[PDB]
Amino acid sequence: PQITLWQRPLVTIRIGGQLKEALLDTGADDTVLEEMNLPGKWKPKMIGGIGGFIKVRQYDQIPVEICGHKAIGTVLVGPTPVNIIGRNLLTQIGCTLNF
Amino acid sequence: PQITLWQRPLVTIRIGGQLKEALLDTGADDTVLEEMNLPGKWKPKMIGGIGGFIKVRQYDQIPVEICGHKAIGTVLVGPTPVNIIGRNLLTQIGCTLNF
Ligand SMILES: OC1(c2ccc(Cl)cc2)CCN(CCCC2(c3ccc(F)cc3)SCCS2)CC1
Ligand SMILES: [Cl-]
Repeated sequence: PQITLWQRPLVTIRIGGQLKEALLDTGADDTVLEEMNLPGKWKPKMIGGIGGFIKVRQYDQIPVEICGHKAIGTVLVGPTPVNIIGRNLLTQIGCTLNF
Repeated sequence: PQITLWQRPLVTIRIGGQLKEALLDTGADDTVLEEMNLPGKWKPKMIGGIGGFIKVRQYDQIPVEICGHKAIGTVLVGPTPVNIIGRNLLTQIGCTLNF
């Protein structure tokens, strides 16, 4: 679909049998989702920001359905203040920026 | 242009006479650029991140060329690691998300 950017680009994602709201973010390398447990083993990952680090868990071949489009990739789960779809899942649904 | 997201969407912008490389970021509401000496009156601003805040200089009707498209808007200037051009200027150049 065409998403203009006057409002935050929030969409629905179905992941782990849950329907959640997430931000399509071209400035994120990785996808970061609010806490939940998924199927599989997880690798600890410590992600950074401005005055520190946050520990998150990395799950690896998770099916996600972003606005009906199925995509498979790595998801990081942890205490994020908003669900963020990073470029790793945006490339999978063939999303481009256009102007 | 139609830009794909396999690599970081970095573009050449022109602001305050100097050329810069910046990240097209749909997740960020604002445009935050590195220290440059912009001519103009400014206000201090705080932008929060992981466990803290950083102070920047808010400038308000700045002309910014982004891949030849001129846009006018607010730019926050300060110790950013990464030059962010967010939604406030992406709407101005007619940038969309499409899939
Ligand atoms: O924009 C920032 C900023 C930039 C400049 C200035 Cl001056 C101030 C603030 C402040 C916000 N962070 C967000 C980190 C993005 C990632 C992440 C998402 C959620 C989460 F809980 C943890 C990490 S997304 C994947 C890895 S980090 C970047 C720099
Ligand atoms: Cl941060």
